[PDB]
Amino acid sequence: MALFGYARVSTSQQSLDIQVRALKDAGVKANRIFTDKASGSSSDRKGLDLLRMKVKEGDVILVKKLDRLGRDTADMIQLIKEFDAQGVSIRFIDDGISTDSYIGKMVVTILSAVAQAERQRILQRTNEGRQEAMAKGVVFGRKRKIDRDAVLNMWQQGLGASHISKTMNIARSTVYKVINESN
Amino acid sequence: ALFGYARVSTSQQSLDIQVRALKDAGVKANRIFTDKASGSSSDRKGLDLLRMKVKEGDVILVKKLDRLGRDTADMIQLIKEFDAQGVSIRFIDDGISTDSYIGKMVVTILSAVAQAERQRILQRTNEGRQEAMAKGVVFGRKRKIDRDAVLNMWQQGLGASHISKTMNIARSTVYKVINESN
Amino acid sequence: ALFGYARVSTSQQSLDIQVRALKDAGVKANRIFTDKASGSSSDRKGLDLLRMKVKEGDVILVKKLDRLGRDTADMIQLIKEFDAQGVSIRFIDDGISTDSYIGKMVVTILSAVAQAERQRILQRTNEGRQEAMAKGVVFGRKRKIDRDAVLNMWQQGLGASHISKTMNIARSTVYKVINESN
Amino acid sequence: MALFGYARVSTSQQSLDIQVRALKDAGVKANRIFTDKASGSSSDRKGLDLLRMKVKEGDVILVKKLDRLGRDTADMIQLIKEFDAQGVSIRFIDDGISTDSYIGKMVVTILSAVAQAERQRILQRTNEGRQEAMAKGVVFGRKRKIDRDAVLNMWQQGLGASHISKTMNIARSTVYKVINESN
DNA sequence: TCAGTGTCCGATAATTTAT
DNA sequence: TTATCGGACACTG
DNA sequence: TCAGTGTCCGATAATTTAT
DNA sequence: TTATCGGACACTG
DNA sequence: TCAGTGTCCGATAATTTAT
DNA sequence: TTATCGGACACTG
DNA sequence: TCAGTGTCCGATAATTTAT
DNA sequence: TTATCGGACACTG
Repeated sequence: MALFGYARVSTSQQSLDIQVRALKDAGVKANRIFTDKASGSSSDRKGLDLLRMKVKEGDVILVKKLDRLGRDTADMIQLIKEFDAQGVSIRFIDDGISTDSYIGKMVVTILSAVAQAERQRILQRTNEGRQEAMAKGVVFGRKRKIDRDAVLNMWQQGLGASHISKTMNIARSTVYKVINESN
Repeated sequence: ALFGYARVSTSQQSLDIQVRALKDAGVKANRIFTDKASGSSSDRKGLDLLRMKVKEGDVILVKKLDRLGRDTADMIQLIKEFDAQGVSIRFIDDGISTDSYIGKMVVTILSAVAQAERQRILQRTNEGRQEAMAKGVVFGRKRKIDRDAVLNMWQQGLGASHISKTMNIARSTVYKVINESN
Repeated sequence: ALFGYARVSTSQQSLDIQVRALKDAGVKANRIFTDKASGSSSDRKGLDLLRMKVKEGDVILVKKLDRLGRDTADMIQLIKEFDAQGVSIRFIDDGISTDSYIGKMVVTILSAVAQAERQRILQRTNEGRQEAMAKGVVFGRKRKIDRDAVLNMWQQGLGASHISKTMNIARSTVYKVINESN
Repeated sequence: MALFGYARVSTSQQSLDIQVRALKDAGVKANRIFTDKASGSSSDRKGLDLLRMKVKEGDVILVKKLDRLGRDTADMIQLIKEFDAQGVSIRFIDDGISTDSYIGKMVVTILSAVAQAERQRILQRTNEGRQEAMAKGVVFGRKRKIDRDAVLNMWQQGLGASHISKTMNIARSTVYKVINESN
């Protein structure tokens, strides 16, 4: 009954807001909502790490979808098991299912398990996608901003780099690089 | 390299059916590994060892799901581990293996369905403890010492470092029989 | 308005335990329907009747999944029929209901898991008998008629009707004992 | 392996090609690929009907994803029952499994079971969707086309309905309804 | 009254492949 | 995944 | 060389309740 | 669970 | 030769709600 | 889900 | 009124194989 | 799966 929220994001679609509104619509107050922008690091999840420090027997954490609490089924089951012993349950808003009962945890598991397999089948199709596009001749990576014909045409003209980097507005690091590559 | 694993938790120590089934499947005694729950923490030292002696390409065998893993959490981790190591599990009766992605899923599912049905039995077993507990069924090891001779000889005056020598019981139990019977 | 349903398929006709559970659950005996599968094609009249006598709002109780249904297809059908008719099923031991969307899914999954486990047991039993027609083992009902009193009487010049009257057996059999003992 | 294909479509996204492509890519001849586009009417899947009349023992039908062959899970489980007692088996490309074995069927069943659940959950959100908009004020249905301020302005004037529906290009049914509906 | 050149990374910024 | 940015150094004179 | 008396746990052994 | 088995202390006179 | 009038559908077409 | 077409009827004058 | 004789099934009871 | 009961024929003279 001592309600808590949790929201998480992993891509450009930082609609963390859309998550937090979903949380507040469900009666969780800003007071006890915990956020995580997974900066792509091994496991730098501060928000959560702070959530399990304040919850005590009685409380109920809320999350919007399954694939938020946990990246992978193995991790997520441990989390639930911990909490359970601690005396706290998790309610999933969109899935409309929850950890308080036994057939509850069962469904949760069954559900994220079908997720993970689907997740992985996509991951493979995405890597082959890169191969039949990479060998195809498609170009990957940041589009080139710099007018390089304006670097060659300025160095072959006598002038030194420090000068070139100031008149044009770019780092000197780049100027020399542009030179050594065009041989 | 093929490996076996068998485990037991109750009086039905047919570790033999398991160990035989594994042999039939082609596992040499040489690499079959055994554990038998004494009811301690997780002194599954036989398992602990088997996972030391495995390398990329090895395959472990087990007769049924609920052997390897007690709870689905513990189970999934063990596979997550073995998998990283380059090793797979093939379950004989359940007829599936951690070999593929779908494989793992079906394992994960079946244990999850098991744990569930296994929990309901526990709570049912427990509810039944109470419909015979208050009914009047006595619990414990059945009494064996003749208590109509311990109190019959102590009240006569004979010492307590002598009555345990006449009969065949410990000196701890004579003082327990006297004190408790008030 | 509550209803019950119990069913039985083997010697363990503890059809009572079921109806005790359905009365302990709060169904009036008025509303507890019953069937007992002889093993014939499909003679479940009790159900046939129940599904005629229920209206929107009613709930049917049943003790375990594997009662309402032999196989998972039938199982879903029954549910579907009831569903469009304003009635829902509640499985006791299992502790789930066809009340909701998730509700039905869970049921479906469970039966599917069960069916697989069921067809594996069938193929094992089926290899079990096969591989035990190599040693003994003697199948069939145990012989009762004194066959050493039939030959012993027929070689004595006596005729088959006499032998059927004297020993209280069928003339069908008199000849069969003989023609199957050369 | 008598190979066969099957593709199906239910919305504007009639990318029937993508499916038929997937099938050919997987190794079916157009010679044995079969096609159905539902029109929303009761049930008119004449294409499948045809194919299950032409298969025999040994044959294998291919399909791109689960939700193509079967609408609801019973209907799905029944086709398979039919096909099974016939000596055919279905392979699902993207889901990477087939009715081939016992465990096979189980997985198929479990998966569509999940599908149908999450599909109904979507559908009820679509329907509470038209409610946070129905009572919000929005008007549903076809946009009104007949100029009504010329039907009533022509009727109080006195003229009969028959003359009203002949002058303006409207059916006499619509005249009466418009009148009876607005007073 | 120190100052200019050129090299070598780790951060940071935009970009592709897929449901 | 490739591009640029901002600095840290190690040289020269 | 007490030399016995009395209490107070940590191991084991035999049991019960249920699929 | 409850019953026994072997001890370890902490005191006696 | 009705010949005009008013009602009550089943079919179609055009629309909105959403992942 | 609401807006129109075409008809099918059952009446009147 | 035969009156007797043998052969060949379909239904059930008992009994096996396994969880 | 087998063992047996009650019969339904087909034969028998």
